[PDB]
Amino acid sequence: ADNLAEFHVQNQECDSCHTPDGELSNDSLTYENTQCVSCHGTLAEVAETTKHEHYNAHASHFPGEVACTSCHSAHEKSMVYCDSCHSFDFNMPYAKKWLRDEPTIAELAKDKSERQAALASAPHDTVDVVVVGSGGAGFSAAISATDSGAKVILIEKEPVIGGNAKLAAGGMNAAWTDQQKAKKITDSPELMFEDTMKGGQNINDPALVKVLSSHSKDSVDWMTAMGADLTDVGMMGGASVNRAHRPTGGAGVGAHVVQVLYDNAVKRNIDLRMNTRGIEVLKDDKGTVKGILVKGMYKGYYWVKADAVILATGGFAKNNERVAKLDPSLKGFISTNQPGAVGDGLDVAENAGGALKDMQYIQAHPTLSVKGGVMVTEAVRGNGAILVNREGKRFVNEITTRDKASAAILAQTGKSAYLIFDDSVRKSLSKIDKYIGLGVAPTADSLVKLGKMEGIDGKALTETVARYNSLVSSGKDTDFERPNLPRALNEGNYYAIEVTPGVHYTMGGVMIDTKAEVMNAKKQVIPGLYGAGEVTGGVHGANRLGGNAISDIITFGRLAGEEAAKYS
Ligand SMILES: Cc1cc2nc3c(=O)[nH]c(=O)nc-3n(C[C@H](O)[C@H](O)[C@@H](O)COP(=O)(O)OP(=O)(O)OC[C@H]3O[C@@H](n4cnc5c(N)ncnc54)[C@H](O)[C@@H]3O)c2cc1C
Ligand code: HEM
Ligand code: HEM
Ligand code: HEM
Ligand code: HEM
Ligand SMILES: O=C(O)/C=C/C(=O)O
Ligand code: NA
Repeated sequence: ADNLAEFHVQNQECDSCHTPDGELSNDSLTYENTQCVSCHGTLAEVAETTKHEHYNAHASHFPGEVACTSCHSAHEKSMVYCDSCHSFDFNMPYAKKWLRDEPTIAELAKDKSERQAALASAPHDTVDVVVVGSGGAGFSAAISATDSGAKVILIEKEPVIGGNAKLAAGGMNAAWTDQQKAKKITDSPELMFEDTMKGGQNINDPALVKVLSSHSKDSVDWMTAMGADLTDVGMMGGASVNRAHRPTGGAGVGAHVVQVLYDNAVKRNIDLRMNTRGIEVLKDDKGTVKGILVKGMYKGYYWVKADAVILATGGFAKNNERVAKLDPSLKGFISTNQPGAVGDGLDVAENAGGALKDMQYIQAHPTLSVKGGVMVTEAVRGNGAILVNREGKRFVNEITTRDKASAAILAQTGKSAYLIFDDSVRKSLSKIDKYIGLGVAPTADSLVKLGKMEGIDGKALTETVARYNSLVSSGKDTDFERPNLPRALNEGNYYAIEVTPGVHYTMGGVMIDTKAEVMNAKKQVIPGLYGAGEVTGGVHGANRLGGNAISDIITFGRLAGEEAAKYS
């Protein structure tokens, strides 16, 4: 067979997968995927037949109910989604190599003829609010608005939910939580505000940072009330105290928060549409929002009539061409992002009249795994790991800001360094077991041995760890001034993870006020248009602190949903 449908139709009728009229149920292919499941079982049952010791196409870290058509198309060869970040040994039937080729919004001007037909038609749906993007901010805004009594449609251009938020690991910052108090941490919204402003080099909009710090506990409470576990509180770079919240044991905050949000949206019967891209915000004759033109992958263009549109589309850190124009020093770097994080949501915001700000500030995460090409959480360092160069020495305060850590790593021999930790650090953060499972954390029972395996001066590394453990024991790092020294590296075996910087997060984006209203260049509100999450600018100034983006998307996502519902 040349394709999956041809294979099945050798023994099956068209309606084994299709509806009675033959029309595709919707752009999520809901009915069609139910038929795959009726014969093959759920994703979890299929995964029992495709086990590999350390990986499995059908049982991943992605949250929500991943549709089979996310990777298996019927009438044409299709791509494995995991290939966008990993290169696992897979043999999917009718596969084709991963290639992301998505037209820009500007390029979609070529469909002017089909777009005009869509716009001349009646709206396909008439609702109160449309949320664009199924990352943490968009689910938060959909739930919030629905809970306030608004009828929402939440759209997502990708085949799978959660954007980059599902990838988040280190935590969600918040101050003065009940969770901190149970771990005996003392903090305050004022101190979180202070750390954030200083970390962003005072470029941050202070009114936006006040919303971030003051709503932070409430956002933690809201998520927890919805079923989230945010009881583990760790340290991330640039924070005066531990305030990065995550599930018990140090599991990744991201996939968990998005799973909780999805489950809550499903419980509320929120109309969620996959493979549906927002293209153009429509405005009436007085310039207020009247709806949005969308492009369904399977159904074509159509528009939704609504009072409000909430853009929650994420950043543009996968788009190296846009990134290099703004910061030529990041040209050619690998990204930590999902494949659709290219900034089309910003183009939608701008075409609607929204202005952008702080676009030149682009964050590189200092620690991408060289071997795996994926982000290694900063929580590995916050929980006690050090960084060594190939000479087996420390060279930087490992919990300094991201700008300084990336430069210090790139200044080392080979333009990369190694995270070094022991079993005490490993046991303190369960996320570390995920790097070991990926095969990117070689181990040995001595540093001399570990060094020999990874090309690190073994005898200098041994000395380096003994010296660092002495500083931990005395409580002051006189070599690099790391202000938090939580553990000695002296339990069990040792591990090394080769790391280098990668493009991660875009601090700039659409200008919003404190009600998450999108504004134009004259600082005028565009009635009905909201923005929330990494697509906005002004919250994080020149450098975002680790943990502050998950805090931002919940707080601003929730706020946008409530304001949009009220506006109506
Ligand atoms: C690997 C990784 C780990 C991280 N860890 C942390 C952490 O621990 N703490 C922290 O503070 N931050 C962390 N960050 C950053 C944080 O995850 C993000 O900034 C992300 O959660 C922002 O969420 P968001 O909702 O704004 O956007 P995203 O979660 O990226 O979701 C936006 C969604 O919009 C969809 N979309 C985009 N354009 C359109 C369009 N035109 N039409 C329809 N849909 C569209 C995208 O496909 C995407 O699904 C991490 C980021 C990454 C990449
Ligand atoms: C889009 C929907 C579906 C998906 C993604 C899917 C997936 C697949 C895949 C990848 C294969 C292996 C192909 C090969 O080896 O070349 C397969 C085979 C098979 N499929 Fe499907 N399938 C779908 C729908 C269905 C339905 C509706 C039925 C039954 C009515 C079905 C029954 C089978 C059977 C019997 C086989 C052969 C192997 C076996 O006995 O399990 N599939 N399917
Ligand atoms: C000869 C039998 C079939 C016919 C005539 C048929 C017809 C079609 C048509 C016309 C489309 C495009 C619809 C549109 O763009 O609006 C489509 C798409 C689709 N069909 Fe089929 N179909 C058949 C068998 C199957 C089978 C056996 C499967 C699953 C194993 C399947 C699953 C799908 C899916 C998932 C889509 C969405 C796009 C894609 O994945 O290719 N169909 N079909
Ligand atoms: C319930 C949902 C799905 C169904 C029913 C389904 C069906 C199947 C089947 C029947 C096979 C062949 C297994 C065999 O050798 O007998 C297969 C293989 C595969 N599928 Fe799926 N699939 C689903 C979802 C997905 C998704 C969402 C992805 C990607 C994220 C994916 C990627 C693959 C890959 C890469 C292979 C080859 C596995 C390997 O080489 O280990 N599938 N699928
Ligand atoms: C269904 C698709 C995928 C599969 C089956 C898969 C598989 C895996 C596996 C086996 C690991 C090692 C730890 C573990 O067992 O979970 C891992 C880790 C990781 N993967 Fe994926 N992957 C998928 C897609 C992606 C994509 C598209 C991205 C990036 C956008 C990504 C980002 C990461 C990261 C950052 C890690 C490090 C550990 C963590 O943060 O949990 N993965 N993946
Ligand atoms: O877990 C991390 O290293 C990423 C945190 C962040 O981007 O805030
Ligand atoms: Na931004």
